[PDB]
Amino acid sequence: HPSEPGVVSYAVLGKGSVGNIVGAPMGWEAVFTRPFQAFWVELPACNNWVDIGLPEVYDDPDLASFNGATTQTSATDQTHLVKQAVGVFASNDAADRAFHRVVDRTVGCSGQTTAIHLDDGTTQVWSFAGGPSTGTDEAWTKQEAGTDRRCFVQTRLRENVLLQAKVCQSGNAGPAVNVLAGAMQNTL
Amino acid sequence: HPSEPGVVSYAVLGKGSVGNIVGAPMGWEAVFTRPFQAFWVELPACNNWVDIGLPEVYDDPDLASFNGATTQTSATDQTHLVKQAVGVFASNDAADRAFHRVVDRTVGCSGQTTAIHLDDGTTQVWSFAGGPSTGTDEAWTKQEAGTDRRCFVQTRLRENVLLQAKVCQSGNAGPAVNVLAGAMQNTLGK
Amino acid sequence: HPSEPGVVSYAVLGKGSVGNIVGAPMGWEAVFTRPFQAFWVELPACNNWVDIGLPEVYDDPDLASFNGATTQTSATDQTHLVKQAVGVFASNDAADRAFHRVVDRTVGCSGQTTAIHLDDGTTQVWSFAGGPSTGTDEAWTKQEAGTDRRCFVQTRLRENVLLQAKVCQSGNAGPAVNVLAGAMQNTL
Amino acid sequence: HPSEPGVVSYAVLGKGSVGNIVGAPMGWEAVFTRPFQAFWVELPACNNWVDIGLPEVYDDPDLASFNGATTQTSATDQTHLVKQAVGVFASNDAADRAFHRVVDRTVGCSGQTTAIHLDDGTTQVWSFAGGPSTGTDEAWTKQEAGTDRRCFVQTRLRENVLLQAKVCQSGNAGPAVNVLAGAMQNTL
Amino acid sequence: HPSEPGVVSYAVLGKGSVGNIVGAPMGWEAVFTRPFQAFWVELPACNNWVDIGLPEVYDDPDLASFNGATTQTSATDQTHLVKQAVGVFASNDAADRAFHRVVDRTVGCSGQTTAIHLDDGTTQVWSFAGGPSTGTDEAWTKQEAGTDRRCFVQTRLRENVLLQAKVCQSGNAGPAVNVLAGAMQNTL
Amino acid sequence: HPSEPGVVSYAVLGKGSVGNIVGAPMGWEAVFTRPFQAFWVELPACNNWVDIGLPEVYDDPDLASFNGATTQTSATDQTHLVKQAVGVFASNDAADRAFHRVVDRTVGCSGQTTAIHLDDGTTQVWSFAGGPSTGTDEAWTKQEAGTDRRCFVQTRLRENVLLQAKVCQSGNAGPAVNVLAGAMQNTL
Amino acid sequence: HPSEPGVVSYAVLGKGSVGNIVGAPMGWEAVFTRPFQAFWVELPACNNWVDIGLPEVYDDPDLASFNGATTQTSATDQTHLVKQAVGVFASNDAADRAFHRVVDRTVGCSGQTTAIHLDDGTTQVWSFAGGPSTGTDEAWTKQEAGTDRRCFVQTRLRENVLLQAKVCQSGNAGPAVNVLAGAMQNTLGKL
Repeated sequence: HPSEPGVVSYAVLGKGSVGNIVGAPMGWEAVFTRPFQAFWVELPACNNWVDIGLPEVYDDPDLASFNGATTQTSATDQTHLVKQAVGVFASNDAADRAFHRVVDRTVGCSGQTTAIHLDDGTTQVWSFAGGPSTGTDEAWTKQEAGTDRRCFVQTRLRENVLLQAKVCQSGNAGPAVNVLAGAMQNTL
Repeated sequence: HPSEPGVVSYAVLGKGSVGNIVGAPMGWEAVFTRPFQAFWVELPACNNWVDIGLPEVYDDPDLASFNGATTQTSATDQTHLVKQAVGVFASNDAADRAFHRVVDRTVGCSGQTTAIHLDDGTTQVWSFAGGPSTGTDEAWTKQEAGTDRRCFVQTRLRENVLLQAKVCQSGNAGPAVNVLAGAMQNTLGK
Repeated sequence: HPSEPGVVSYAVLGKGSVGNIVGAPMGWEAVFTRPFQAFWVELPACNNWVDIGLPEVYDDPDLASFNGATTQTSATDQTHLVKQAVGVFASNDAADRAFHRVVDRTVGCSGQTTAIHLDDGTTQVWSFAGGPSTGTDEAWTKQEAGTDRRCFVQTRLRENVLLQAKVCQSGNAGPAVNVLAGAMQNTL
Repeated sequence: HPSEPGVVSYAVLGKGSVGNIVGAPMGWEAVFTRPFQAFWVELPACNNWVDIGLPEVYDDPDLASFNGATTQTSATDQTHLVKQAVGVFASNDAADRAFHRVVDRTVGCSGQTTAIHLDDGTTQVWSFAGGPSTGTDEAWTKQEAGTDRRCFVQTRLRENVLLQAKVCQSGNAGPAVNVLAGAMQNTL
Repeated sequence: HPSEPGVVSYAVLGKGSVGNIVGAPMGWEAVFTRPFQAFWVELPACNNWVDIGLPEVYDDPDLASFNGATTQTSATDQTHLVKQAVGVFASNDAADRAFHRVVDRTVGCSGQTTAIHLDDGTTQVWSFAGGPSTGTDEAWTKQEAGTDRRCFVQTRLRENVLLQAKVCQSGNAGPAVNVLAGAMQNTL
Repeated sequence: HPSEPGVVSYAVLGKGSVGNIVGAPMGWEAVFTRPFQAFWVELPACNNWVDIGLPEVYDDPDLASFNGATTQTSATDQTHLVKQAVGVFASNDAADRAFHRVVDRTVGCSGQTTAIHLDDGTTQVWSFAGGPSTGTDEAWTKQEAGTDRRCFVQTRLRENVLLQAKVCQSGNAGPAVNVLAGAMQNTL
Repeated sequence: HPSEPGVVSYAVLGKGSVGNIVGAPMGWEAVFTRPFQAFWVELPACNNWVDIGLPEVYDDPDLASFNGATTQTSATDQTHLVKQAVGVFASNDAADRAFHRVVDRTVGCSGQTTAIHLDDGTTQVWSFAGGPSTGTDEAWTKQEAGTDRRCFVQTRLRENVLLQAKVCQSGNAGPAVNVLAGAMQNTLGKL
């Protein structure tokens, strides 16, 4: 149905629940109520794969409500970095267009490596690739160059809602992000 | 069935409930037990579309009870501004007249822009536009000039009750206000 | 059935319940356990329509129990003024006579305006107007001359019980006093 | 079936319950565990109608248990004065004899006025009048001369238990004492 | 069935329960875990009727457990004096012998008056009188010479248990001791 | 089903439950998690009958878990002294051998008197006497010389569990220890 | 049904539960969120039998989540020492390879005795001995040379989860480790 705008406040899981999905302690979280982009990427086709909850994707006249949260192991530690973003739109078409602003504008990014200049002044190099995608689903993976750290991301279009879930950690975040995305979707 | 005068105290939702409807934190609220107008508008036709719970609309010898509340993000923040007003009338006709005091007096306001002078001293310019309206429902949307901020409002005439729900925020407050209006209406069965 | 004397203590609703009936905050109440008249009226026919719980009406050798309470918005605020009085009589006849001390002695008060001299020294002017009255019910409404303030009053004779309910406010207290009178009656 | 001695401690109702029966506040009570007489009457036939819980009535070799309580509006207020007395006897005959010590010894007290000299030194004049009396029930009313104050009393013989209930107040205590006597009898 | 040794701790009722049985306030109690005799009697046949929980009766190689408690109105007040004693024996025969140390040794005590010299130095005269006695029950009543104060006692042999209940008061403790003995027996 | 190692922590009853089995106050206890011997005996055949929870009996490479507790009236009172020991073994045979380390090594001890030198420096003389013993049960009773004090003990082999229960008191601890043993066994 | 990564946080039992399994007081515990090896062994074939939750066994690009905890009688007492390690893998194969990294690399450790040099500086000598092992189970027992102290260990492969449970004490920890391994396995029925 037209998921009521109130779902965004429940669809973003707390640090406690995030911890019991990734299977590790998560002591620090920061809730963001407005879409932000705290970077710029050299290869501009990868922009909408770098991070989730981006103005470019979510900012729209028909955006009813938006809520997200960045979760970490501690304030100082990034062993696990999880991010969630949920936007409710007035119409299904408004959400469908926001979903396609991710899939259409990230053609060519798959299999490329580019630099990402953060607002704090730092620079990082990430290798983007893969991502099994249907009409309503778009996944992808970004690997930090010169480490075994990988971020698995899922973007789900469910009627008038656009879910985005990101899980960063060594090994394989694939199973974790899929559970997190599904856990968020259940609140709708 | 007509609602009893008591429903007004339950029909106005708290800041917690309002927060869960809009989908954002709402820390500040202020309950008003008497209809009030804290502004004057340049184009006077738009008067009864500028705000809700107005004495012009609700003050009547057949007003049995009235209750409302303004809710905000914080005391110093208006990212979300929600307002509610519920009035119970002695008769269905008394309420129907109070409803028509909104629809009749706001003809021509649709599609216009006007400045609004607030009691605190500030001035804001809002572009109005009429929404869907049946015999027992009147919805309109007002947009602040220069910004992406919009207030969606719903006025509902339910037997001997007149509901009013306003939700102000960037993007589309259309779904949010409809949930709030419906949530207020459900308590009339109590 | 005949009501037991004990109902008077339950039949007079507290400020919390009175508030929920009128639909406004009621912070101040004062219980009175004895019929009392703290005024005299110029047109003496209006006496028993000025106020409720009057010695003239209730005081009788067959008065078993009596209770009442005046309720206000605050101690210093009269936006809403509610008053209740309940009296249980030894016989149905004794109560029926007490009821007829309200209807018979208030002939010629309907449609009149008279001054009311309060014990505290103040004087007020109220215009009286008789309402619907059956054999077991007597409703009247009094309006303070030069204001939109009106008091709707209901007097109900239920077997051996005499209920009196008053609700004073701007607008229309007609619905509110009917809910109050009914709520007081349900306790019997 | 014949009540156990333990009932006396439950058959005497507290000030809270007594207040709810008379329909007025009762803030002061005083439990007495032994029958006493704190007076003497001029016309000696009226002795056992003056008060309840009297040694003359209850004192018996077959008295199993006894309990009573005087209840008032407050310590300094006698608007309502309620008294209860319950005695359990070893045999039904012991209780029946104790019942007949009230009915037989108060012949020629009905319709008389007499003075009652209290232990504290005071004197009061009361006018007695017999009420409805079966084989197991004896009711009577005493009225204080020169006031509207009347005391309705009920003595009930139930199996091996003798109940006594007194309610003193202006107006009619008749309904109130019958409720009290009935409420006391239920606990058996 | 033969009771377990543990019943003694539940079979002795607290002052609260004893108060509800006699139907009067009981504020003071003292639990004794060992049989004692704090007196000697002139006519020595009456020894085992003077008191309960006596070493002469209960002290046996086959005594598994024992518990008792003396209860009073207060530390200073003896209006009601109640005493309980419960002994569990290894075999039914041991308990039966203990019961017969009460019935056999108290032949010729019935209808006699004798002095009783207490440990504290005081002396008291009591008139004894045997009550109904089957094979498993032995009831007797003792009266303090001069006063209307009587103690009704019951001794009950229930399998491998020996109960003793005493209730002292003016009037008739007969009903009260039977309820107590019955209440103690139910805990088995 | 062969009892899990965990049972030992629940099979040992606390001072509250021990008090309700012996039917007397038990204020002091001390839990021991390791088999100990805090004495030596002159006639060394009686070693495994002197006390329970002995290293000689329980210590074994197939001992899975062990728990026990000594309970007394108070820290300075031994009117009642209760002791419990529970050992779970890896196999039924390991427990069966540990059971026979009691029955085999105590031949000739029955009907003998011997002195027991305690670790605290005291000496006590006890007379031993064997009781009923099947293939899975071994009961004995030791009597402190020159007193009526006796300790009834029960060793029970239940599958892969070896229970030991001791109750010390004047009179007969026989019924008390059989209840305690059974109470410990039910937790398996 | 491949167990979700989250199970690791519930599959590692607390000191209270562990105390009820071994049947003795367990006052001290320390949770470890990452596989770690705080020792080196002289005979290197015994490496993956010395301890549990070892990087060599668990560390893999398909390791989804890992959690474990060491439990003791007290901070200063080791009468009972219990260790648990649970790792969830992205596939059943990734977990099956991690299981075989224990069974394949500990051939010729059975019946041997070797010294073990701990990071804190201490040394301990342990006599190892292989136990019953199926395709999805690998049990072994190690005994501290010169004491009656023995550690029974179970390694269980359950779909995409690798369980490891160690119970150390005098007498026989065989029953206790089977209860603990079983208790940890029951929590894998949780979504």
